[PDB]
Amino acid sequence: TCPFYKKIPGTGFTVDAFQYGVVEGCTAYFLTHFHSDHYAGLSKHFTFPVYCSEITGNLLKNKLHVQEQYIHPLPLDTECIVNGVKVVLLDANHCPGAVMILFYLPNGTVILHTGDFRADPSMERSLLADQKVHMLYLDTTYCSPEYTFPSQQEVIRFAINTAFEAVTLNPHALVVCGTYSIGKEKVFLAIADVLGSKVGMSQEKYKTLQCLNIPEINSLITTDMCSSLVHLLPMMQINFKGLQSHLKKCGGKYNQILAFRPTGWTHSNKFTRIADVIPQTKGNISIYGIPYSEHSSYLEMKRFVQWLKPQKIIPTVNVGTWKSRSTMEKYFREWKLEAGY
Ligand code: NI
Repeated sequence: TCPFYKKIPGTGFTVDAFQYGVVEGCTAYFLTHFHSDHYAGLSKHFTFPVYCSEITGNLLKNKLHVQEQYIHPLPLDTECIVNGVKVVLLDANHCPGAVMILFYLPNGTVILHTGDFRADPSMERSLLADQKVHMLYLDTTYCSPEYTFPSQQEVIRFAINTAFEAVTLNPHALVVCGTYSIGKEKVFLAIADVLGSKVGMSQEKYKTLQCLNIPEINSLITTDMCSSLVHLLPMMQINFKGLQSHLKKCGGKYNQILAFRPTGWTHSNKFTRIADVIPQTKGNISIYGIPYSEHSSYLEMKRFVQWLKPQKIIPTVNVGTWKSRSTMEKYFREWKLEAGY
């Protein structure tokens, strides 16, 4: 059964609610982004209207085979009427195709559902500037002050400089980047650009990237692993055994691997600056964990909420324990007392 924080009151709508069967009263199912915890339950046998971005709809059609007649793509930054209710989709600064949804309820209430997002000051000049929001359904993944990490631009600067140094010292080094979902594509694309290479990958991952509307993608990626010196592998293979095994397959073209594991936050963030990050090394294999986040830090979340000044907040992440829920409620009240709303 569908939980309350996935339902939009006063409408026939749900958000990210495909794992509960037929939801009673639902006339339109919104999907914020193509991550498995959110799309859980969708397939070629789904027969209700799905509303989403163009990129999410390309993924639904090619990867899950949902039939075309049930996919309803909406442009971003554009007022649209769905089943008699005005909605807007906004860029969530998460993975490709990810959106926030503004719902203008028939009674005058305005609701923002962030989906998954990485808050940014540029959102203060979107269509959000123009009116009040009564209720905020918020991605609270990192809602605690210990969750610190650098900007995505600092993280990519570190990765590019690390890779370029290593391969210039040793032209026979291979670079490998882990992946298990869409998102974080700048990590492997930036590294391949500095090295003058295409990115090599499986047919399955090439297919997924071809759905993303990235400019000039045919110039950037390939399934011909032999022509490429940046390879993508599943995240599970990014360890000493998996990387050893991969280097065997390359026919003595290479004699060293440098590998990246983009994670979210890890508690090595509570001590170390990005500049000071070191790898784990065994023999001719070195593995860097790099804190590339597609979710808000605590400080970015707090800035966004204090600017928006919602009347009520409904968390959408960390909702399963009493301790988590209590901690998040404390911070929401601090923020409100500090800013005066
Ligand atoms: Ni996500």
